[PDB]
Amino acid sequence: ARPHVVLLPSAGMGHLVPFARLAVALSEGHGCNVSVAAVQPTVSSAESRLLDALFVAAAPAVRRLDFRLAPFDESEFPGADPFFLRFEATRRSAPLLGPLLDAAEASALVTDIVLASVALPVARERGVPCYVLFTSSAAMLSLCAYFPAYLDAHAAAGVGVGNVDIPGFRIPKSSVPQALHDPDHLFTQQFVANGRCLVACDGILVNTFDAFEPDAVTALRQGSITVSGGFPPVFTVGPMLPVRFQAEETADYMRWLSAQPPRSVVYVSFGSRKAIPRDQLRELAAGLEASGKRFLWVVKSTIVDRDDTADLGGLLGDGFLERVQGRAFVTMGWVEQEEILQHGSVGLFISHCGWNSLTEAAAFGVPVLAWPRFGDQRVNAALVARSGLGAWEEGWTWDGEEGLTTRKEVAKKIKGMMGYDAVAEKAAKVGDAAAAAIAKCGTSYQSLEEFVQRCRD
Ligand SMILES: O=c1ccn([C@@H]2O[C@H](COP(=O)(O)OP(=O)(O)O)[C@@H](O)[C@H]2O)c(=O)[nH]1
Repeated sequence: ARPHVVLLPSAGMGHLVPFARLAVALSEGHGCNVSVAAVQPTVSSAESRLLDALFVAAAPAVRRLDFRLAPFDESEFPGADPFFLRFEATRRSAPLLGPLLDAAEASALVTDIVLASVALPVARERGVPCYVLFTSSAAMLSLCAYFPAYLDAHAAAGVGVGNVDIPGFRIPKSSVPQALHDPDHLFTQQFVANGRCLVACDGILVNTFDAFEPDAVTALRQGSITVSGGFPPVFTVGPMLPVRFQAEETADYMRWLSAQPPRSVVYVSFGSRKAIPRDQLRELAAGLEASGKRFLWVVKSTIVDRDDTADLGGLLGDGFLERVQGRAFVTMGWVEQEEILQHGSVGLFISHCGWNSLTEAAAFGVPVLAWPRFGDQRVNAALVARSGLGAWEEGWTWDGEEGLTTRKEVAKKIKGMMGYDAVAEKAAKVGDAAAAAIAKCGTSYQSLEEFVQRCRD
């Protein structure tokens, strides 16, 4: 009999992608029936394309479960981004999960970490085991678990964050996610509320492998990060592989990559939606041109779902596009990043250190030039450097900090990463370890097997 696992992803590709990969790992790898609770329509076209692809490619084990949201008035948060508005509407619809869980006849609920505080009580009331999928690194999970206790210790009767010493490394004050400094920030309220409820759930799934973050996983497993010493089991199931889809047309960028020599291309992406200020963007563009390397650069518009091919001329100038025409592919369109990373022609990935991108780089042994921008990115950047996955210049500024990282710094960094043999070798070693972990008898496979075991019981 196939256990029925219900998945509850939050909005955005950062959340949906891991959920989609987990759905396949459970169904194809471990014989589960998986239902993805999905709200229609999606906030963005990429999520909609991903769901449509997932339901066809993973049929019939992976299925759509329609989730109807309670009416939400967007006037409460004027000017708020559509992803946050979808998240808040979902959070308020948490009581509607109870009828959905009973209709689903769920063996277990796997809730997104951002919805955990509201999902867990509903699951608890219905007697359904509730597990949490954490979308970032084990280091971020340890910070998330520890942060409420850290705040409580500093709560004198009658603000911001300093160095956070997680029991069992130090997150320096400049690496703390910027929103956490403001206690009233919406990100901060959810980060604390979700962190507080982690100890009360059945288990936590993390898209990482024990060899990648040995200290963070050990501390979580030992319960070092909580006042009581109690913590639920931690399943290291990463890096989850990309879903196998069938494309019917090869994309131009893939064709362009094929025309380039092995490991000659620097791929540049700052994630699913990060958009950068014109001054930083100019330095980045100039740095790339100055490097002399072939590059594939994906630029994100500030408007969701806008493919602004003409904005390239407005944003960077016609001259830059003209000058780099023979060695670069620059686009504002969505690309299938997982495919690009598996291509032999890619030698370097300049990334924002979003966890999903990092897992993809780790899985394929691609060196990463870490350029963290906000949130968990600096914490993730440190992992890239320590692991040997890539290099991080700590001095480069991030959002809210003064000072432009120049074209010269970018060019030197790119040239060095491409130039030095050790960088590719170290990244390859990370790939080898990740491959060992996800294989049969590997720690990640073992974790998934144990998790499904509990679902069968
Ligand atoms: O043009 C793009 C931009 C992003 N991604 C994918 O979207 C995800 C980005 O998630 P991540 O955690 O890295 O960062 P975020 O988008 O949440 O900032 C990854 O799975 C990428 O492969 C993509 O496929 N194409």
